[PDB]
This record gives sequence, structure tokens and C-alpha cells, in this order.
Amino acid sequence: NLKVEFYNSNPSDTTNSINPQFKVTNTGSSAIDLSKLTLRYYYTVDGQKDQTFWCDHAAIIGSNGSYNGITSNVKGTFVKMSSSTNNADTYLEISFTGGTLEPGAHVQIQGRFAKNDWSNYTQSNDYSFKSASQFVEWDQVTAYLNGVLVWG
Ligand SMILES: [Ca+2]
Repeated sequence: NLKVEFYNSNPSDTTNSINPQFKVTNTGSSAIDLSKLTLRYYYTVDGQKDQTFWCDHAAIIGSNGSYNGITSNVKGTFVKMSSSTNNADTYLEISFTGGTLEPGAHVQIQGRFAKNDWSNYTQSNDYSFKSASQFVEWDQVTAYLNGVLVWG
């Protein structure tokens, strides 16, 4: 049982970097193994090029407010959709090398990706894009636990 909130920190239509911000909260009664959790951000690549993901900042915040920095545990991979839609031909898949999300805890992920030649994207044709001043509940990003959908 989890809740996913999301926004894009940089809303410019034309940009050389995309910055998905995720916050995932365990609203259930038992711990979740983060090594089994994946998150998807769907978009159109606007000219296929090699891409790279980095996490700017990620942390697991306990129910009491404890802080555990996990930035270097956050991995990103790019997956092509073999049948594209008008607003999705690729997703960034965010995964974790390890960690545990206790009941009432949340993990916040400040993601970033770019083409290796730093060429432009257009965000207006990206399914998952959400301009907001802060995290909002958003059902156009998805989450899977051990490959089983848990948000979306
Ligand atoms: Ca696009």
C-alpha cells in the first residue's frame, strides 16, 4: 500500500533537462523493500539519443522525521515503448539498490536526465509531465513492486 506524489521542477516547454520529482509514502501496515520498487516517468524523447539519469538528492524520511540520505542508491534506466502513443515513446524507470520503506515513512527523489549531447526536449508532448509548485497526487506516473503495479 503506497501513495505517489509527483511534479516536474522545471516547467519550460523547451529544455535540455527533465527533472521528475517523486515522493512515495508507505501508507500500509508493513515495510516495503525498496530494491523491489520501480517508478516510471513517461515521455516522448523528441529525437532518439543516448540519455543519462542522475539523482540530485534522495532521502528516506522516517515516521518520526529521521533522515537517511540515499542519493547514490537511486538508479535510472531508459526503456523504449515498442508501441508508442502521441505522448509516450519512452519511460525513465527509477529503481533502488537497497533500502526499506517502513510504514508511515516516505522516500523523496529529485531526479534529472538529459541527452548525452545536451540537445532539447519538448515537455508539452510528455504523458507524465506535471507542472506544479509542489508534489501533487498524480496518476500519470506509475509504480511497481516486484514488477506488480501498485500505483497507476
Ligand atoms: Ca517530448
